[PDB]
Amino acid sequence: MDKIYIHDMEFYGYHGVFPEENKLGQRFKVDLTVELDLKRAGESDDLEHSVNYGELFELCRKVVEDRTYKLVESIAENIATDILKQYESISRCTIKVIKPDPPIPGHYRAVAVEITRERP
Amino acid sequence: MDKIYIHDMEFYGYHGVFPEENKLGQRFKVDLTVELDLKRAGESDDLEHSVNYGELFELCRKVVEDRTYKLVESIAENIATDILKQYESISRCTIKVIKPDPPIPGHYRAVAVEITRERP
Amino acid sequence: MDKIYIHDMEFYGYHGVFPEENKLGQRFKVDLTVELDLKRAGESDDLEHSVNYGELFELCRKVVEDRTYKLVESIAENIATDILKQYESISRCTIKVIKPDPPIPGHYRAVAVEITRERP
Amino acid sequence: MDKIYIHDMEFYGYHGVFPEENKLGQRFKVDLTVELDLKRAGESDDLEHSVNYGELFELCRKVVEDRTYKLVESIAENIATDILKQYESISRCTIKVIKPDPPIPGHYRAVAVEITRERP
Amino acid sequence: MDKIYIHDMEFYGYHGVFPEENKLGQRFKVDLTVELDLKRAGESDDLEHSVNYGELFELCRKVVEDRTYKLVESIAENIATDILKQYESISRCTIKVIKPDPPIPGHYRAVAVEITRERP
Amino acid sequence: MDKIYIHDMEFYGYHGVFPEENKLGQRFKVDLTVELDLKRAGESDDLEHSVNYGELFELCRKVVEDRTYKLVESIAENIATDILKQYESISRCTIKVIKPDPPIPGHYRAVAVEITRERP
Amino acid sequence: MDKIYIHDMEFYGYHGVFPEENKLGQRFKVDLTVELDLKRAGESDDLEHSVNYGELFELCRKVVEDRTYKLVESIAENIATDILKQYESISRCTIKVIKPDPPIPGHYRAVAVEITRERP
Amino acid sequence: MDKIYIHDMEFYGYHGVFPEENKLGQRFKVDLTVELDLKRAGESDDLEHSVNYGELFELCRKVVEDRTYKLVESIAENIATDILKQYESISRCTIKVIKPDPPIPGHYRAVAVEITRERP
Ligand SMILES: Nc1nc2c(c(=O)[nH]1)N=C(CO)CN2
Ligand SMILES: Nc1nc2c(c(=O)[nH]1)N=C(CO)CN2
Ligand SMILES: Nc1nc2c(c(=O)[nH]1)N=C(CO)CN2
Ligand SMILES: Nc1nc2c(c(=O)[nH]1)N=C(CO)CN2
Ligand SMILES: Nc1nc2c(c(=O)[nH]1)N=C(CO)CN2
Ligand SMILES: Nc1nc2c(c(=O)[nH]1)N=C(CO)CN2
Ligand SMILES: Nc1nc2c(c(=O)[nH]1)N=C(CO)CN2
Ligand SMILES: Nc1nc2c(c(=O)[nH]1)N=C(CO)CN2
Repeated sequence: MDKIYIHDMEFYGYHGVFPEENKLGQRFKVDLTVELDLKRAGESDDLEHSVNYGELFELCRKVVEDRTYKLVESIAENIATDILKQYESISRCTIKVIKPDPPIPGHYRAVAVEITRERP
Repeated sequence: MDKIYIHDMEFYGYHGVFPEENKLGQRFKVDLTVELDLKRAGESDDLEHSVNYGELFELCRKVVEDRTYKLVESIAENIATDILKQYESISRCTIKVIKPDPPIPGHYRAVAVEITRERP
Repeated sequence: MDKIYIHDMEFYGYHGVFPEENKLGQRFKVDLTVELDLKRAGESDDLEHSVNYGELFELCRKVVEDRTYKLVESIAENIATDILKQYESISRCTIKVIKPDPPIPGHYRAVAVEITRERP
Repeated sequence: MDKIYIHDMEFYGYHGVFPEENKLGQRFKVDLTVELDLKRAGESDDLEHSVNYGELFELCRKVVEDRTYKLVESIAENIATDILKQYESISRCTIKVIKPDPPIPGHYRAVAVEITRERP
Repeated sequence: MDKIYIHDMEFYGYHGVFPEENKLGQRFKVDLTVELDLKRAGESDDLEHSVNYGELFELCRKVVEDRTYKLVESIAENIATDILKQYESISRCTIKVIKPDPPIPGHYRAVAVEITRERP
Repeated sequence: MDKIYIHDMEFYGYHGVFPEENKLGQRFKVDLTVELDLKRAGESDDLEHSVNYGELFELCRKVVEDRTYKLVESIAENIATDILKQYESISRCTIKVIKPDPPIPGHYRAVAVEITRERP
Repeated sequence: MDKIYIHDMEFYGYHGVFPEENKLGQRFKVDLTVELDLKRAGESDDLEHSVNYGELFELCRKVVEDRTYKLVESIAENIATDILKQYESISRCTIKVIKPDPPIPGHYRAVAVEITRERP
Repeated sequence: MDKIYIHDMEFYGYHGVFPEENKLGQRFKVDLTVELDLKRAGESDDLEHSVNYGELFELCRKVVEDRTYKLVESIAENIATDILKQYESISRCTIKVIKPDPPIPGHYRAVAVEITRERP
């Protein structure tokens, strides 16, 4: 359907399987897509018929910076969960969590996880 | 299924939910996609069989710069409506309205809404 | 479903509806995607079972630099037709022809047309 | 389904059709996507229910840097084969092998092959 | 001394030696640097002791979009003159005028002229 | 002399001369250069013969995010002061405070002020 | 002194110490700066008092694409010699010759040489 | 005062003050500039009158990848020392060592040290 995007949110977090990651921290990034009907928000100009994109950013910050998991998968799942419980008007969401500076000896732009979740 | 694109059109507008936004203004960007047959134009080299991409740009500039709305949803909706009302070869259009510098305390590249519309 | 890409070919050409464009010339860019089965070439390391990507580039250059049309729709249509006429191991092709510096008073990345063609 | 990405891995390799390439070498890039169910791991935060992204990188480094093929097609096919053969959890994978600096006289960003492999 | 920068101003103008350029127009970009003492301004937080950078932008926009010359040298010379004319607190200014899309058959980022002017 | 750089620090602040800026806030960026003798630290590998670049970051963070000024001039001047006050080993520093999204109707990359300070 | 720039000219040449490079070729880039008084050209709007930047581009294209040297140093030297031989008004020039894809096993952006030559 | 540049060399290394860094490793980038006379090499096209930039890269790889220091200062000093010890023709060199992903909780592009050395 229609979509709200938040591109390239950047947080400093302490996620990781290695304990050294858990105390040093590192950049994390998230690309958020939520699907919902925006027709009537665009015709009414009434934010209350949509989802305040600023709250969606806050929801992500809460998971990435105020929680510590081992896997980036858990970052994605928890963000997707929090979105669907709090915003009923959202039907599906696609969350991409990016680790641009992983502890991999090599040369690459980033590693990331991407999930899509909707309502049973 | 053929497409005309206008990538990363940039405008200075005064849309926004917060009154302080309506006074200062800020950057807005629009990615435009329209769908229509281009095979006939391509074989004849006759612009009458397509749509002048310069008119599509002017249509977007007038919604973004000559109007003021609370929501970016309204920018996308008005662009889509004007395109489908004005252009008779276009069966569908996707409009992405980007707010690269929204007033959200945090770190990110941009927020955006994207809609797809066709005529009933 | 296997694909060969050529990203962001750049040429200088003289296409355009305005006679002034046909005199001055300008930059043109092309994104090429051709679909074909590549497993046979992959498991045999034999180029005879694939398509030499250098020949694809030369095909695009000839249409863009050795010809002059008025519409960019005509560039794409002529590249796609020449692709399918020359290699019927290619089942499909998507041609994006980009005009990064058109004569439009405004601010934008570029305008482009994109087409997908297959044999009837 | 859900996805693990490894973006823009960079290697120096000696693949190529021309013997001159086989001893000079050049850059090669790989974009890796694998598809699997990440719901388990997201719930449990246990890496045994996912695929260690470091192992996927090492798999790609072996094919690109430790061996020499004539075609990029062969690089992608061998990465895909090695991936699907070592992980039952992965249902599909897409491998894009980029040659950024091929010996094509002209102007472009890169050439690439992209394949998608599931289980026959 | 201290400096105020305006990076990568973008305008659309009709400058050029060829009549075709004067008709079609093209992008122009300006980089502006002006030198003056900013200590007292940073000590007092009082704009009366500096130069409103927004007036410096309008000054450059007026020369590039409200005037038309044959040469980019004249754009730079007229910006520098207007600056020293209107803002006596500026000791020196460096104007860089960029023509990114000139009618030159070839491949390049841009051509530019850069001048430095001072109070006699 | 030898230099320590911090490139492109990004903060969210509420500086600006318009009260609407003090309410909404906007991105702020800082480029930091300090000059000092680094030979000893180089030969000894001892941080105590240098300056912790993390302390320099935190020093810049307070000025930008924990205070509100009308002029970016004040930001730059207060960072340079705190550096020279607290790090006797530093003989000179250059502070570039960047405003990427100012409320200027137009198109540009950023505005910035840059200063250089040493001890009298 | 006043400056004319040509940024990031891109050519395809066959320069190289290794004979394999002379057969395959590769990308070459050039950044050009020339110094001369531009203020009479800026005041009269007459190109007779400046240097046609399109002539400068062709001069570099001639050295990079119409000849084959072993070293990038010879490319830089011959460009500079040709500029100072033809344009008496040019008192100094800086030539940067860039090999972005040298046959060096490793990871990097480019290697380059840069010379400055001035008039007797 | 001619120059050889090597831009944006990328290595994976284990330098750092914190033991956690010595275990995980991270990216390190180096910008090298060496100053010498290139006229003789440019006139003769004879590599023996310059310095093979391939050796300079290897010299830099040695220090970043085959060694571990606490400070990036020590990386820079050792690259400079080995350059001036090994190459008589080089009269001066400037080394910038970049840490793009340091363990600093914040948002920035990179930290770096830069030294210039010549023979006393
Ligand atoms: N799929 C996946 N693989 C990993 C992950 C992770 O979070 N997800 N984290 C690692 C280093 O912390 C090790 N490899
Ligand atoms: N969906 C949506 N959310 C918002 C929007 C908006 O335009 N659309 N604008 C905001 C501040 O102007 C607040 N959040
Ligand atoms: N769809 C389309 N529109 C145009 C085109 C064109 O090639 N295609 N050319 C123009 C300027 O040459 C302006 N308008
Ligand atoms: N499809 C394809 N075409 C090519 C390839 C290649 O690997 N695949 N390599 C070449 C130069 O080495 C020549 N052209
Ligand atoms: N130095 C200089 N050379 C040019 C210029 C110009 O403005 N300055 N413009 C041209 C095409 O309009 C032709 N070449
Ligand atoms: N020199 C300078 N000029 C300005 C500044 C500023 O901080 N410094 N801020 C403005 C908008 O807040 C208006 N113009
Ligand atoms: N200074 C310098 N060194 C080199 C050069 C070169 O042109 N200049 N060419 C090489 C590969 O052709 C490798 N080494
Ligand atoms: N000047 C300097 N400061 C530091 C350095 C360093 O290498 N150089 N390393 C640190 C973390 O390893 C933090 N502080």
